[PDB]
Amino acid sequence: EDCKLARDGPPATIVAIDEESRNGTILVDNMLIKGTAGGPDPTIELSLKDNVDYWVLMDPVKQMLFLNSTGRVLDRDPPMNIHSIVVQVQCINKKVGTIIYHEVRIVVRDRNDNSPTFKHESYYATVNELTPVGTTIFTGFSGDNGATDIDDGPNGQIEYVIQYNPDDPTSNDTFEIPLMLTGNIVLRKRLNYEDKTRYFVIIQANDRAQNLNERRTTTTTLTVDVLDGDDLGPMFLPCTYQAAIPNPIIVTPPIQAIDQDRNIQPPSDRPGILYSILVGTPEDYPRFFHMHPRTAELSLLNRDFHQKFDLVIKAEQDNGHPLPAFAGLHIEI
Amino acid sequence: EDCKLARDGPPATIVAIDEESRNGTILVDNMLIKGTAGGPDPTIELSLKDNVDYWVLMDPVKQMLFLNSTGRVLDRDPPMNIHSIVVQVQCINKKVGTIIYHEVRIVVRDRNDNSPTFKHESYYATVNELTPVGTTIFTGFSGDNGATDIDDGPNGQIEYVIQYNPDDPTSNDTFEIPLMLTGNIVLRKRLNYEDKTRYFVIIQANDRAQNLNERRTTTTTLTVDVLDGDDLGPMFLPCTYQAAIPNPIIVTPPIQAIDQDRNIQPPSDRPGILYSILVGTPEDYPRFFHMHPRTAELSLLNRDFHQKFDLVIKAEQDNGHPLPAFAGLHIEI
Ligand SMILES: [Ca+2]
Ligand SMILES: [Ca+2]
Ligand SMILES: [Ca+2]
Ligand SMILES: [Ca+2]
Ligand SMILES: [Ca+2]
Ligand SMILES: [Ca+2]
Ligand SMILES: [Ca+2]
Ligand SMILES: [Ca+2]
Ligand SMILES: [Ca+2]
Ligand SMILES: [Ca+2]
Repeated sequence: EDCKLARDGPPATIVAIDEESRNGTILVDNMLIKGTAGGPDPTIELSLKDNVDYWVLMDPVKQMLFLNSTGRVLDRDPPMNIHSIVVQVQCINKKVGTIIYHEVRIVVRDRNDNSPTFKHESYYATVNELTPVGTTIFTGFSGDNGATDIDDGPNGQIEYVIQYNPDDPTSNDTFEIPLMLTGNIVLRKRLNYEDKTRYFVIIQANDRAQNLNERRTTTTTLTVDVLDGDDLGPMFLPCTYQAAIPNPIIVTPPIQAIDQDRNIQPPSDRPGILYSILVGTPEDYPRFFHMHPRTAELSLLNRDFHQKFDLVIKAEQDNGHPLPAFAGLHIEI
Repeated sequence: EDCKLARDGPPATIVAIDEESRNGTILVDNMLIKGTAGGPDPTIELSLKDNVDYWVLMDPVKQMLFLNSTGRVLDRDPPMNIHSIVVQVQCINKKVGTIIYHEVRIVVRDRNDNSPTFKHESYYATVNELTPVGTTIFTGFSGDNGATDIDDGPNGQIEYVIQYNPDDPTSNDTFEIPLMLTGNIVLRKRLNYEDKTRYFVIIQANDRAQNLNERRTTTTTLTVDVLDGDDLGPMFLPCTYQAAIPNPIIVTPPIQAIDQDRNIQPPSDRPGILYSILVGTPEDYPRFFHMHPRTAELSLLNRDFHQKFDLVIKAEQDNGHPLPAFAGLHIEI
């Protein structure tokens, strides 16, 4: 009869304990095994079996199991991955000679003992100033190239969240993370490179433990650089061109324009200027004037018929963004 | 012989004088008419003819003509439009009886005695914050609904030019007039309504007289109001929804979103919010949950099969600008 379970219920003893419990922690009150080990005339014999690196010790009389973790650590996490522990409690019957193995399964439960950690020390993005609000401009926290958390379940999920930068109070306002779980940054305000070209964006990763009081965090700075877009065309220099006649025709000062965006990258994209005449009076002006369209050099083609010509000059960009600039030119005879 | 011209040259005397000359101004030195009026025995008789409101007086002996403008003004401009003056100098010959008319044409020359003037005391425009740089946003100086100048030729043309506002040093920088002659204003920087909603733009009109020292000007304030565009979608309130089960299902707090742009005009354009569930676990969640797409009301459709459902909720705009917002919802059993 003895050496079989005294309790009702199923024939494994299943129990659970928080990971990171310390030496001596009870694991089973009372196995509750019909019979009595020890005393003067013991009726059963108990011992442990498949107890590797003796994580369990036993008190055969009270039939009670303790953890045995001195010096070592009961870590459910990488790199230990101790999720359960199974051991067997071989009982021998001293009369009848019966030998049973009582299984004891011990379920270690993750705790939120680990914080998020970012793979990189800092992160970094760029964004052309023409980007519309709504645009995702950064996705570097995917690929597990962002924060990680060694813990399991929600103890191991990240929500990313922008934080106020006291050394850049504008950063806060100019970007967001609509989806906390992705941690994609999204442009929230329009930009003028001309005004401000860099943003320091603190992002705070945080795990998602149920008890909000058990929730670890990290932060990182994301440096974001604004890129000069082509939103402006040329401008003449020096910042009404004058000519005279009774060749090529000398023009004071000399017609020169330049793109107004002053830091296009790469230079490969820096466009060129095309000069034309646009309108003029007397209206027969085309009879007498061409202008070379990449250098603005006066082709000439009658004092008492025409005292003077007054023209107006276009310069525009040569990349299907004319964004054109204008300047007069007077010409006496 | 006498009473014919003594000078060579053509048979009209043409001469010119600046408008706004004052009484006594000589108009002809010497008509230079063969013969001699007055003295003891005059040989010719001179008088004026077609001299209306006697703008000319004559000295028959010296054969000299003076202006006669006392009390009145020699105004080439509207509303006087005195461009020339023609009079005839009837000479009679006292022997032979010859009668000639010497024409005298007097060409009044515009002066820059009049400044530009704006039709309105102030001007005004609006502009949605989504307008791209390059966009013409104002054209109210066409139609001669801008500045005018009563003077003629260049004395009468306008160039419009933005000026620095010390009470709005940003206005300067945010708009330009690429074409001075039109005076169209063009957006020069991107805008965030959220930051600044009004601009006071001083524009200076100026005439285009040749002598730059003779050039009159005017100024005007243009008030420009920024309009809130739809660049942002909704946001949930109060600024992770919780539910429980062993209908409709009660949600704490109750799911409510709202558009983030907070001054769309007209209200006609204020959009509506559409709620859906997006993703969920356990993944069989669709078996049990619909949500009404305009009110977010939980349709329900097993304690030991499913302990809990954890869903995530979209709210998006209903005008083909989803610009969607996200929020979790947990549900215990
Ligand atoms: Ca651990
Ligand atoms: Ca852990
Ligand atoms: Ca954790
Ligand atoms: Ca630019
Ligand atoms: Ca450009
Ligand atoms: Ca006048
Ligand atoms: Ca005048
Ligand atoms: Ca004028
Ligand atoms: Ca807006
Ligand atoms: Ca909106």
